[PDB]
This record gives sequence, structure tokens and C-alpha cells, in this order.
Amino acid sequence: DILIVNPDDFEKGVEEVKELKRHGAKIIAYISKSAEELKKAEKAGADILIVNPDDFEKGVEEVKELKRHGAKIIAYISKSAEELKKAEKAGADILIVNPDDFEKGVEEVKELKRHGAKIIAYISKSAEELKKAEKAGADILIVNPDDFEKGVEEVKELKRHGAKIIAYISKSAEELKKAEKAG
Repeated sequence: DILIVNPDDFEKGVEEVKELKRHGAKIIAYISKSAEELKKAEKAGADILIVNPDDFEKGVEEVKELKRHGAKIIAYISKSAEELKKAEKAGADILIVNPDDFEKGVEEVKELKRHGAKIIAYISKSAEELKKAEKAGADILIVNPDDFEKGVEEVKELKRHGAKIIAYISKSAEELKKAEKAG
């Protein structure tokens, strides 16, 4: 459902976004540490702007800069529920848990669910881990694979399971086109 470009550089990232826009991709996302870079992604056809911050102080300023800019949909990646609560404040629409540890990740999800966070997302290589994140209150299940053929099967399994919203992270529009085909 959501195709997430993980760019090598500005130029290559924009080329993938443009190719997904050309393909007729429905919901395109782009990951960067920088509001300025994200603004050039939104132009090329990205619907979701994902802040992946160096540190939390720096991350929240990029969210306030995209909020001032009038970005349609802002997402924030963090290991911590506490950082994501404050990311939401500055106007992050989607709070993305990128955990060190499965056990810890799911507790981050439960904590956000208690606080009544707007939209919760969870990144994992594993459909089985994402099923459990969903149980704990994740709305968006993000497949971040170790390899392509393996990634696309995890998408097909989350489709069979019945996920609200499936996302996939790739460097490659070619990979993202097949992930969309898979659900």
C-alpha cells in the first residue's frame, strides 16, 4: 500500500520517486534526516515525508520546518515511545517504531497505544513480528527486508493475515513495484 524510498543520495532518491510516480504508484514515501531534502521529494511525487533524525533535538526541528512548509503527511522514525510522543507534538502524523529488540519494540507500541498516539507504525524484516506489533496496536506494518524475494513473501503473508496498511522499504523502484503487486 505505501512504497518507501530509502535513498542512496538526493539524485538517485528523486529518480526512484519519479519512476514510482510514472508507474502510477498510489502512496510514495521518502526517508531523510533533512526537511530541505524532503521538500524536493514531495515535489517529485512523495505523499509521506519520513524524518529519520541524527538525534532527537535535531529531528524535532526538521518536523517543525516541514509543519511550517505545509507538508501533507509527516512521519518520524525512533526507537523510543517518549521521542515519538514529542515528535507528534511538533506535528508528526505517523509515529514509526524502529526497535533494537523485538521484545522492546512491542512495549514501545503498547506505550504509544496507551498514550493514544495518532498513527503507529512498526518496522521489521518478519511478517510474524509485524503480526504481534499489529496485535499491540500498530496500524502500519512496514516490511524492511534482508533480501527482495524474501521481502515480497512477507508482504504476501501480511496480505493473507489482513493488515490495515502494509508498507515496504527499498532503494529500488523496481522492488517497490513488485511489493505493491504483492499488497
